[PDB]
Amino acid sequence: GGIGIAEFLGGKNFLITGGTGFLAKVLIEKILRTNPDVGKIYVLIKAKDGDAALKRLHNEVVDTELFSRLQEIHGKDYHSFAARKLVPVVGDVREANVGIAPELAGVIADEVDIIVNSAANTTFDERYDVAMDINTVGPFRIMSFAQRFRRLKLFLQVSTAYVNGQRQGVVLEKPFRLGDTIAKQHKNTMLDIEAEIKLAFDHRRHGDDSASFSEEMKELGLERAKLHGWQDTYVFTKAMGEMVINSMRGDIPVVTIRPSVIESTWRDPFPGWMEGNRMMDPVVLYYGKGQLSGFLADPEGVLDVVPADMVVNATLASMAKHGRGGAAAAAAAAEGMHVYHVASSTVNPLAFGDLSRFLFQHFTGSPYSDAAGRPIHVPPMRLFDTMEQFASYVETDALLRAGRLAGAELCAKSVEQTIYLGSIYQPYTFYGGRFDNGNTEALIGEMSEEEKARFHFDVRSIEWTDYITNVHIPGLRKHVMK
Ligand SMILES: NC(=O)c1ccc[n+]([C@@H]2O[C@H](COP(=O)([O-])OP(=O)(O)OC[C@H]3O[C@@H](n4cnc5c(N)ncnc54)[C@H](OP(=O)(O)O)[C@@H]3O)[C@@H](O)[C@H]2O)c1
Repeated sequence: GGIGIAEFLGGKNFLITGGTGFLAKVLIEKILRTNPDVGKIYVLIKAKDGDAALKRLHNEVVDTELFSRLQEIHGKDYHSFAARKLVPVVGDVREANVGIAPELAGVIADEVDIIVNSAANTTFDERYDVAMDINTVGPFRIMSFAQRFRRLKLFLQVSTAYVNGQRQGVVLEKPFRLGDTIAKQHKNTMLDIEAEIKLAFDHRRHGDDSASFSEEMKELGLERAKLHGWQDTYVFTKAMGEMVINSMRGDIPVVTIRPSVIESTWRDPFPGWMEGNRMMDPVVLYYGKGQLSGFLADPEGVLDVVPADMVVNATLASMAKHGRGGAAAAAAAAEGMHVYHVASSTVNPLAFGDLSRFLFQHFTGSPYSDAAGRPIHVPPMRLFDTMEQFASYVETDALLRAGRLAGAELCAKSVEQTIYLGSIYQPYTFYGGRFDNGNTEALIGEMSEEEKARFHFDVRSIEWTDYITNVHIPGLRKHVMK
């Protein structure tokens, strides 16, 4: 019985856009190791040229600790197997046929059965031109190219659940179509891609590289994201891309996976894998060492975190379920985007309160030895309800300015940043969201208990008390070794 995940990647070939990608890469590992009769992964990669991109493929994928298990099942074969299976494709989603040289571009659009598109710019306050170009006009470029594909069986788009924007309360898995805004001061009522496309980059002094003008564009992006009802320039474009992919898939059958807040693999290759210092981490990181006695955060409120581990297995379940093209399925009408919320905030929510606890409890028992290898002073995270009671903590500038008391106002451009730091995380620390986990639950209920073994994405089995203190922040601290 079940849903067939293993069997499926039978001999199938992928185009995939996450090159140094945190998430995409874990996916690649998983596929090779799950079934080494995949048809090949093509792996688009940014690069000066294509031997300069074999380098990227080696230094950041094959010669990484993530792949160790594989490097073990293959003997002296692996390095062969890796070459037989990972085709570097020098490429850029910012330009047409995602920047692939043509002779190859076509070789690809002939062989490939599944396109996974995790590529993205994930800077929050990113300038408009950039975010729009990668996050919202790129997905065009791919989908566009996707249409010239010969036997493309499924197109899998990776966008956030933070895509759901300013939606408060429980939020169901439903798609965005090309007109939609999330507005239910400043407000607009319909979303003119055209109009956005033109403010973001029309002329743009293609040659003006004033970090002034570069600000004007960072600022502008936020203005709009917040006009139409998204928090920031990323979640905006990330949604607009969903809108593009909705408008442009035709006969093709996409899945839309919405993972919220990826974190360290919860057990599959091995628990404890991470890349990158993006959002939660750089605070967990800061508070490991100096400068965060307290953060600005409703401590009854939730952070929707998922293990990277479980994102990937949801990803692979949908692939096996929805891109098993058929005939009476292709001869029958176009279906809808398959949206999957792969998320915790409706089932096993982790509260900023238990979070601040586990930060303390993990930095106490085995803290961060500093520059002189002399271990840290870390108490319990102090969480504030207000920019009042958070800014009431410049009681540190002076207080933390105790290193000077031996014998017998002070300047604080240091609080001005720990304040900004928290100003900026505000919208996420006070997120009204809660991400209904529903379709994605029914996907499990479809699997054989045999499959629930290999490909766990029961968000429910997470013991937050454990996975944060013991699995994530370790595996985090380890990666940011460099
Ligand atoms: N952080 C999270 O937990 C989180 C949040 C929710 C959902 N997601 C979404 O899932 C995806 C996973 O990304 P990630 O965070 O795992 O890794 P990441 O490092 O944030 O993703 C960046 C990836 O996109 C590639 N990329 C950037 N610009 C490109 C371009 N012009 N052309 C082609 N590729 C380009 C990068 O290439 P380079 O190799 O040069 O970087 C890299 O492979 C994203 O869409 C993200 O928004 C993840």
